[PDB]
Amino acid sequence: LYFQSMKRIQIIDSHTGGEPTRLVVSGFPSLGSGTMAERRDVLAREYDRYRTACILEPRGSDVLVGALLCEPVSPDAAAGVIFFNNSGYLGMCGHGTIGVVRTLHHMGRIGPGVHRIETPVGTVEATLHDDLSVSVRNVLAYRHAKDVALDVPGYGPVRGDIAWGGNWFFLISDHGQRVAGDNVAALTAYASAVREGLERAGITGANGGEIDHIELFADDPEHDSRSFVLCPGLRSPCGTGTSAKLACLAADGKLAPGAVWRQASVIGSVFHASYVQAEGGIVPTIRGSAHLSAEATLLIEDDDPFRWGIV
Amino acid sequence: LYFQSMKRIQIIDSHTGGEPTRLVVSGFPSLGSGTMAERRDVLAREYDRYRTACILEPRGSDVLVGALLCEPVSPDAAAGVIFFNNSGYLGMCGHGTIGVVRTLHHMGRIGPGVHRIETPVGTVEATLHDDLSVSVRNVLAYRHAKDVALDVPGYGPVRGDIAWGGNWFFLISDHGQRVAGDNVAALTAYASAVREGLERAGITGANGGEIDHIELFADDPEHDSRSFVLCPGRSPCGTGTSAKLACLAADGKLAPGAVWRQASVIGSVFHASYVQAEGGIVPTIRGSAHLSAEATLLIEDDDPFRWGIV
Ligand SMILES: O=C([O-])c1ccc[nH]1
Ligand SMILES: O=C([O-])c1ccc[nH]1
Repeated sequence: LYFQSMKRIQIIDSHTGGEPTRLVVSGFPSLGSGTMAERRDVLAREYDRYRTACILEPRGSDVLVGALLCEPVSPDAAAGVIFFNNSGYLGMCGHGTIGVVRTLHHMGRIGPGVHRIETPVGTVEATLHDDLSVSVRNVLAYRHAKDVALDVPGYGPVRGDIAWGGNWFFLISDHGQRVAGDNVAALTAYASAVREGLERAGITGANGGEIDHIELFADDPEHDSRSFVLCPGLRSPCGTGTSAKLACLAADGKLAPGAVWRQASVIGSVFHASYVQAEGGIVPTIRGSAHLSAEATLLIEDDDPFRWGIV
Repeated sequence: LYFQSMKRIQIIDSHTGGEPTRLVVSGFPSLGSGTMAERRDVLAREYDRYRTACILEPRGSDVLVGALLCEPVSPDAAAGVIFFNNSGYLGMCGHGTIGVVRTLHHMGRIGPGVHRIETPVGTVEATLHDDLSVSVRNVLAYRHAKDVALDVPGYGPVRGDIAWGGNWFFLISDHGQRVAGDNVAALTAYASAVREGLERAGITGANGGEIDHIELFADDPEHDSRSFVLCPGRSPCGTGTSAKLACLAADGKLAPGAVWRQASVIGSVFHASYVQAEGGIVPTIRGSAHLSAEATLLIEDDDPFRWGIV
């Protein structure tokens, strides 16, 4: 009676280098048995309130990426997923997939090895390593423009690359900033000023793509690079910028196909990557670690005005 | 072996008018059997990492208030609670107590009625109503200053009251804004400019207290008032009912025991009364908390942010 006064959605939360992913294990309505793309179309049209319940406050946050677990079409896939966020439905998500694969191991569904995950944009290949880190083959990445110059209000001129790695990035090495975990405020201020400069100048990705991620790179004594990424807003989910960086290295002849590249973030998260050439860019494979944060049942009470999230 | 590679903390999340509260049911270390204040001291000194695990990202957020459930000292109390947030440990929390009491009902520990909750700053009285809303007796509230004149940058002059209701509020009726749910951007910009003007002018609460909550009021066809509160930042906020009551009382606009009804721009409704006390009023505020989640927080030995991202 009271029990029946609220819906239940079972979830498992993880984070990959501090970016959160929420895997919905059960509690969404049936979306039929077509491809992930077709199931996503049903979810988006018939049951979008379930996305908002899971992602929006008070149950989630604007930086949260969600993934709905689905039984895949092919029996040789470990799972099917549909990714979503506070704005809508996504295609592929790199750091999210690391979370998903780690979570599937936590649930006891898979052991170390190669696994295929169905998505609305195609089947993703991933390797679960013995240490439970995951190598994920991401979408096609490429550099749109090299050494694009602008004046950063309050700081001065800089050049950077415009690159696509599932998100539009402006990538800068010669920024004069100290890239370290104890300097995030100064870095954030710099990168925000950069994004504003791009706006003012009307600098975009291909087809007017909004460059909403800024990445600052620096030498590092232990890795090939130390980076800081500024995420959309001051809000939407954040990439780590590894794929975009690889596309620039590849285009400049600094890194061959197959060569291993190692990047660390200012908060200490480490990523190892390689790429293979493809038509119109590179296909990068990125290894990273996700950690578990919670198992939960979200509760959606009939009389809660924000039961489907606060909009 | 795998199971033992991580700590588990059982929590229940609720929200009262969109403001979230996290009740920690189990998984913190023992804090002894002293008073709530003595247990708080042990927690703050020995086990503060447990607070950060719960409140900080990735498991929590800056606006989250936490509450650790403890076995009370008095057998006349339903529970004991230690409130905390991202910056540290709190005393009493009105909207948080609404969540706690609703949550105790969800756990099957209490039925509708009057209950006492021990806190580090004293025993709070609350009524759980049949509809599962809760009336909480809050801390002493009072008005510090009446009709303070202020130049709002980019807007022009206003009068406001400075009042304490668990927090320092600047309360304004003559703001010239439309106080409605679909107009939060403009309301936010205006309230921000107000707070900035308070800073510039050196206007504070008693003992130089920082005025970090701005509340804009307006007439409402269904209620005594419609309000918009600008919260600090980011960190949690109250909804300014107690502070408003204190000004109403001081102006002879609302008698002790008379019922006042206030709606927020997002639609949350609070009913309230007060009784006179030494140095101000003791308000009792009724509101509704809804359940958000039941969860087991997981703290892996190898996760670098296992105790929160600091
Ligand atoms: O930086 C990236 O593109 C990435 C892929 C998976 C995790 N990060
Ligand atoms: O002062 C308030 O807004 C309040 C709400 C719930 C308890 N106190």
